[PDB]
Amino acid sequence: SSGKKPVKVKTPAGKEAELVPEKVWAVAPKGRKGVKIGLFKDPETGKYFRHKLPDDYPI
DNA sequence: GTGATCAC
DNA sequence: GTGATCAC
Repeated sequence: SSGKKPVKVKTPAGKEAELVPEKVWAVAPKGRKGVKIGLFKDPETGKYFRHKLPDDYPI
């Protein structure tokens, strides 16, 4: 699904930013919690990167 | 090792 | 076809 709320992330360029992820999803093996991942675009570079989402971010 | 995703 | 994202 696509994100709605902004997320506090560290961009690849090394800066803190508040970005809305274009896609969010859960990545987890059987039996374990795994992690929530967002796909973000660095507005400074236009480069795409992934980053952990807060555990309560809605998928 | 195992899980999903997609820009490259 | 995979880098890179994390937690357990």
